[PDB]
Order: sequence, then C-alpha cells, then structure tokens
Amino acid sequence: VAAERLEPRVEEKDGYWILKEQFRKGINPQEKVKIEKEPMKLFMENGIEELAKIPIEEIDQSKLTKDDIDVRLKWLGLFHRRKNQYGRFMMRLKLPNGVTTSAQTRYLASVIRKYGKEGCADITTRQNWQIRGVVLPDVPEILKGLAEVGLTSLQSGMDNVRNPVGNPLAGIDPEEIVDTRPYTNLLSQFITGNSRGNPAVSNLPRKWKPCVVGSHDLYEHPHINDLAYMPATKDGRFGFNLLVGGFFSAKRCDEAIPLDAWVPADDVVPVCRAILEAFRDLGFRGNRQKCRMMWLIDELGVEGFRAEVEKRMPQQQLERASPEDLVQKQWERRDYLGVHPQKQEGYSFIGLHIPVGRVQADDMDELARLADEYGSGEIRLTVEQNIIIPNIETSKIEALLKEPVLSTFSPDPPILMKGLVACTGNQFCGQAIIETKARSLKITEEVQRQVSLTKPVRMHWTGCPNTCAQVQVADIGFMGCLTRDKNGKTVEGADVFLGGRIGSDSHLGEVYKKAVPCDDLVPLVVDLLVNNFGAVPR
Ligand code: SRM
Ligand code: SF4
Ligand SMILES: [Cl-]
Ligand SMILES: [Cl-]
Ligand SMILES: [Cl-]
Ligand SMILES: [K+]
Repeated sequence: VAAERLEPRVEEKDGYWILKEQFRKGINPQEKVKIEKEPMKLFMENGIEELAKIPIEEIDQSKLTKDDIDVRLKWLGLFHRRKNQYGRFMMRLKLPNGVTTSAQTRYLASVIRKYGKEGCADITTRQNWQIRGVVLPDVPEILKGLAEVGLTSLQSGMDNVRNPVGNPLAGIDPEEIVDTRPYTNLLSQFITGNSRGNPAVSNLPRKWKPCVVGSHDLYEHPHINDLAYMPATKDGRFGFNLLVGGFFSAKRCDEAIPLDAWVPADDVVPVCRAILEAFRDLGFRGNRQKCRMMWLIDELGVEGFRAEVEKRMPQQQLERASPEDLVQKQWERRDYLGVHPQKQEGYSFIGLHIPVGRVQADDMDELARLADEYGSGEIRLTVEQNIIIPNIETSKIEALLKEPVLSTFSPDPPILMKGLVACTGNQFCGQAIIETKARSLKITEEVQRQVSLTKPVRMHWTGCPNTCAQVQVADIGFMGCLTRDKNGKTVEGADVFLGGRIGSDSHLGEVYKKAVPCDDLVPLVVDLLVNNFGAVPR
C-alpha cells in the first residue's frame, strides 16, 4: 500500500468535516448529498425549524429539500416512509445498552398516540426504540420533548455510529463479567457530543456499529459488530481486546476479526475515536456496497489498518491483544425470559416477551406502570425485541404474575416465541419484499401447535437482503423474496437459512432452500424442527 493512500480524505471546515476537493471524483450519490449541505446543520444550526414549516408537496419540488427529508433527516433519527407511509416519519433513538425509563416510555407513547392508526412503536434488533407516525411539522416539538425526558435521536441512521449495544443484564446478573452501562453510556455521549451533535464522527463513509461485551453469553453479538469490546485482563489490568469489521449486507456478511489490540478500560472512548477517525479519513466512498469498514481493513490489511488506529491514539500507543479474554467458552446461553434473582439480595428481574417487538401506546403505558409499581421505573430492551423489568422486590413477584397484561407480554411464552425475531417488513419499510411481523407470528403459532420441543430454536424473519433481522445468526432464518405458486402466480416467499450459531462458538448461516412460498413454510419448518432440533409431533 502506497503512502499516498494514507492521506486523510476529509478536513474540518467551520465545525464540520467535509471531503477534500481532490477526493470528490467518483463518489456515490449519498456523498454528493452530504457535500451539497451538511446534514448536522438541521440540528446544530436549527435548520429543522424552517424546514418543518414547508408543506411536504412543496418540499418534494426541489432536490435540496427533498434530500433534506429523505436523507439528511436520518442524522436526526428521522426516516421518511416515502413509499409505504407517505409524509410520515419513523423516529429512531440513541438508547445505549437498551436502558429506558417509565417517564421516557410514557413520553414516547404520548407521541405515537397522537397519530392514531398511523402510530405504533417497535423494539429493534439493536435494543432500541423506534416510534412511527411522526409528521414533519411536529418534529421541532418532539425534539424538545425528547430532550426534556433525557433522550436523543441524534445520528441514528445513515453514515453514523449506530446504537451502542451492551449486556441486557448489566449490573443485575450474578454471572456478569463487567457492567457494560458505563461504557455504552460513554460511547453514546461521545458519538452525540452529549446530545448536541458530534460532527467529527457524523461524516463516515457508511454506518458503523459498536458493542461492549459484559456477558459470558455474548448477548451483545460481538461477532457482527464493526467494533466489539471483549473484556480481558492484560498484565494484571482490566480492559478490552478489540474485534473489528463485523457486518452484514446484501453482498457480503463477515464476522469481526481481531485488531490485535488491547486497551485499558479507561481507553474505551479514545480507541473508539481513533478507529472512527481512521475510517472517516481513509474509507472508500464509491459503490455503497463496498464502503463498510471491513472493506478498508481488506484494502490496507489488518496490520495496515491497525497502524492507522495507533497513530490516532493519545501518545500514539496501542498495546497488542491479551492472549486470553475473560469470556468463558464453556457456557450455555441463558434464557432471560421469566423471573430471575439479581445479584442484589431480595431482588429479581423479569423478562417479558414482546411478540415481534411491536407495541401500541396503551401497551407502552402499561409496561411503564409495571416498571413503576414493581420495579424502579426502569425498562430494558433486548436485541430479540423483548423487555426486562429489573429491580423488583422478590416478595412482589406473586402479585406481578397475576397482572392481566402478562397474558399478552408473557414471562413464559412457548419456546419458539421466546426466540422469534422479525424486522419491520413491508408494513412500513420501502425496501421490504414481504410482510414480516404478522406473517412470522402466524407461522410460528401454527408450527408450535404441531410440535413440542426443548431446544431453544431461534427463528429470524427479515424482509429483504439488508438482513436487519440478522437471518445469518438464526437456527432457522427466513429472508423475504417473491416466488411462484403451483399455477405460476406471484406469491410472497422466503429463502430459508440454516447454520447460524451465536455465543462464543459463533457461525454464519447460509441459504438452505430458496424461494419457498410463505403459504408452504409450516410443513417445511415442522419437519426441520423434528429432523434437526429434536422436536416431537403433538
Ligand atoms: C429497525 C431495524 C430492524 C428491526 O425491526 O429491528 C432496521 C430497519 C431498517 N434498516 Fe437496518 N434495521 C435494524 C438493524 C439492522 C442490522 C442488525 C444489527 O445492527 O445488528 C443490520 C445488519 C447488520 C449490519 O448492518 O452490519 C441492518 C442492515 C441494514 C442495511 C444494510 C447495511 C449494508 O451495509 O448494506 C440497510 C441499508 C443501508 O444501510 O444501506 C438498512 C436500512 C434500514 C432502514 C433504515 C431502511 C429504510 O430507511 O427504510 C430500515 C427502516 C425500516 C423501518 O421503518 O423500521 N439496514 N440493520 C433495526 C434498527 C436498529 C437500530 O436501532 O439502530
Ligand atoms: S431487512 Fe429490509 S425489509 Fe427489513 S427493515 Fe431492513 S431494509 Fe426493511
Ligand atoms: Cl439509513
Ligand atoms: Cl421508502
Ligand atoms: Cl439499520
Ligand atoms: K420479541
């Protein structure tokens, strides 16, 4: 690799980071949008105030403003559902470690309630909240309301650092390695500039995902993150070994690889900054399918990339990985649904199943009420789109289990529901090839009516090759496609994936059978469960 390849391609100009003139040739259309107007100005210079006043029909009449609502607003966590819910915006938060409060939950519920049939909310595969139904004129007030309850939506989509994932049992599990909350909190504060915006990390070549591991279970899925912090002692000191480059895409899925780097615990933010600066400064900005950080690592080689991280560390020091980490390979992933004792004597947490992560305003208020009456006003989200309510005095559990809402959001649903994960799909997402959430519930219910089983089989449904619901991690994965019935009629279908493993012995699943009509999936899945997962016909 030539020395010229290592010239930083972006520069700071008036508080923002822009592509240098000499590197602007051959860039993709999204890069052109960022050059034409800095997206962060919508927040940091309050550009949103005037934009929100313009009728959407008028906005659509000029490239600049249409790009504002369709592209730049994703820097403020706002996603125009142009195709499937025109004029409405999904809104996505920062929620490090999946931690929310009852007050925040009630606020979000009050927003979606206003929108009636156009509103609802979802737990995401990054243990995050999304709300739906937002209209542009309401955005300035919603931004204010979020701030008032201690939430930000900054930098949650597009070419930004995505939600920092941690251990859903952080601080409460007798078996945790290290509480991940301080680290994911620090990362979120760094990324968002303490909720003011951080332009230094908002002009990346592409999205970038971090997680901090604190569980032997590896609930955080470090193998599929762009940066994963693996807890490790080195020379008598606590810190993290670093894995880099994990990602999924339509074109390519790759597991994270060792950077061959260890940092002391206090260097979590400095090394996040160094890695992001290297990616920002040096990443390819052509074909969008070749812009994720792993592509830079392949171009430079991992050692070449490591040197770029090292030069961006304070005092330019980056230690080599510790030979061993603290994650025990002898481990069985633990079910977190149901009632479990905390490490604080006399307290329990309860894991509640949220069917395909979907909630309405009334449901959110109920969950917030439970967290206040039984817990400490805290609700935790999980990457399987479920919830945990921690800090419940164990003597209250008997009463809690009789709460009517637990018949819908159950601490002990059937085993296949426990592991079911589904993306948004075509109800709202314009990329979706099929409907996911309703279909996956229907099929799973029918399958479980036919077979019983004891193995915790994890089924993931995703609506298109973007694989937001991570079909490559599933025991059985379903990727949306269009296919044909026996008469040659167009029908919704799924490509069925097998072979995904999580935890320390992780593995990426691959397509097993293409183009199965959705109406034909039940018998296929029933047979797979009996033949490969020990299920027994009822
Ligand atoms: C909500 C969520 C799925 C869910 O139901 O839980 C989701 C939903 C969307 N994803 Fe995703 N992604 C979600 C996690 C993922 C993950 C899983 C993960 O992070 O562990 C992946 C695969 C892992 C990865 O990217 O490395 C993922 C891969 C993508 C991709 C393909 C990325 C690529 O490099 O090609 C796109 C399209 C893109 O970015 O170009 C995408 C784009 C989208 C958009 C924003 C597309 C759009 O504007 O319509 C989807 C919004 C639909 C909607 O209205 O909800 N989404 N997306 C997840 C939100 C996470 C969060 O809170 O931040
Ligand atoms: S996998 Fe496809 S259909 Fe599902 S939310 Fe992501 S982009 Fe939309
Ligand atoms: Cl996006
Ligand atoms: Cl769309
Ligand atoms: Cl996404
Ligand atoms: K769920």
